[PDB]
Amino acid sequence: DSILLGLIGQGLDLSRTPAMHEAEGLAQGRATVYRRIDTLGSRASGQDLKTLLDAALYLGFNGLNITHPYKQAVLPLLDEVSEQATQLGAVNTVVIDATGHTTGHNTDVSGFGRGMEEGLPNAKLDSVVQVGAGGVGNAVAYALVTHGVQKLQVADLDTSRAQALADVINNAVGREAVVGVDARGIEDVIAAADGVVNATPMGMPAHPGTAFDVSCLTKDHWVGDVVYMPIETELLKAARALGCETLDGTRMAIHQAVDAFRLFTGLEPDVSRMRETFLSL
Amino acid sequence: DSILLGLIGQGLDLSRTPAMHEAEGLAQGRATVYRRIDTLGSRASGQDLKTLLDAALYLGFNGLNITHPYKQAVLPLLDEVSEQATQLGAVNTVVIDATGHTTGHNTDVSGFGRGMEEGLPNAKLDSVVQVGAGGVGNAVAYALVTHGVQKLQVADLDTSRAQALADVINNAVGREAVVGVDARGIEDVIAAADGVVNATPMGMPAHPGTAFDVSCLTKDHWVGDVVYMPIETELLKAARALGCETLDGTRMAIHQAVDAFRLFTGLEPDVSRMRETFLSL
Repeated sequence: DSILLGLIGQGLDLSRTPAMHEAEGLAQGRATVYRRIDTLGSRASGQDLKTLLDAALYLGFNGLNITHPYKQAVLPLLDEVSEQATQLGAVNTVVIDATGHTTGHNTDVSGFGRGMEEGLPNAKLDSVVQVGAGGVGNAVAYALVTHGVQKLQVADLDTSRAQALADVINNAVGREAVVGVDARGIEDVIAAADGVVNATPMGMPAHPGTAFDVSCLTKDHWVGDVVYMPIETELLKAARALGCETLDGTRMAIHQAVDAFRLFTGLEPDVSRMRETFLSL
Repeated sequence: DSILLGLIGQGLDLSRTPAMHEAEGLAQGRATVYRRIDTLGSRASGQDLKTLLDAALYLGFNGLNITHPYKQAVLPLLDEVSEQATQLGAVNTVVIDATGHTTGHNTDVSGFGRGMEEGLPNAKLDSVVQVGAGGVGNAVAYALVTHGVQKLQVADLDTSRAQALADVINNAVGREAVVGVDARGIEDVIAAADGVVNATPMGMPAHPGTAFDVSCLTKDHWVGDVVYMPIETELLKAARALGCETLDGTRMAIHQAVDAFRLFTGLEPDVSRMRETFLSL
């Protein structure tokens, strides 16, 4: 039976997610279409999230991903939501069952967590700094503290954003795992930490540079980056030069799709194939 | 680029159209999903036609087919309608362009016409009787009189339905091509005609039998049938026994999809492949 999926969000032209799902469905013998549903684009602009979700239900979609700015807004519209997505307050994956009812999940969390396992298997996790509370920073922080990080300091230009994220995560896990810290002087905090993750767009071609002064890194740090365009960000280059273990941004981006594909289809995805597709774009 | 299509109508479980489009898209190197959008089914029940059409636009469909009960209702909702579909007052094919605008066509007409060319190439067309004005009977009648039939007599249980169809067709072609005739005593009219087409559901397993007494046929008649479940209807069996040339119902059903696929995709469909898919279900 053919598989029909889509992604509801804004500014979706460069998403690698549609190609990953289309190729893997086909590799498993199932014709698969995965449509961008971009509310800045030529088809869905100006439509409400509920309209688009309902449309997917009526027209036989088997699942959706959800991205900015709808990952929090979508929760109340869904029939069921996983406890993890419920506690984070964000859903990136919606499974649509035969009768058009919906279950929300968050594979950004599971995907980053898998990335940590795959790419940082020996990393010291006692104390970690995350720079950036926006984008997928919420899922990243949640994954960090549920995959071994004892103390996470989250810095954002907007201190209130970092504190809000800290409160959400701490409530979800039931301990004071996360503390908001000032972005100014974050270098000193990183220097004392075991690892640091960039969750800002810094490093992308339209946001060149690094979110902090990389001279504060030492060889003993590990460094992670959410940015995967480019794969080798200035931050990760600087970390690698020192001999730091690194976690690049492709791992989360691939694994969120691996986990979503499994949820959408009940098939076991081939990670290496989905990684190949991801890198080919 | 992957292709996304659907069919809006009621009672669509046994449609062979989705499989034909999915297989041909894939045969041409394009992952293709074709969804039933059945307003008696588990996803789209109770939704208005406009809601479903708009949904297709927003979620990136490249085209739709339309069937009962929406082929006339859909016209005013479309941005452009072919002159042929306009004159018949019925659309079965909607091409959705990049900006989400719509062009209506009728490939039931073109499909039956192609069936006549392919299956009745030597047939005498001066005088033809069509039994049934419902279902695709409107498209069939239009095709008949635009592909060489000089006089078409359309009989229906509901005489007003046959007369309404006659008026539509005559207006479309600009001559008195069609006349409504009584269903009672239709045997005498058929006996005097060159050919007869069944456009009722008679012959299907839930409507067994024939729409008229086949003893009125002679070897010189040709006989056509809209029914393709079964392919060899009691009517067509009786015609074949006499040595009549016959036109079975698979030709229209396949060619409407051939022509729609070309319209949806700009690709030249392989008729033999689509016929193979059709017969395999």
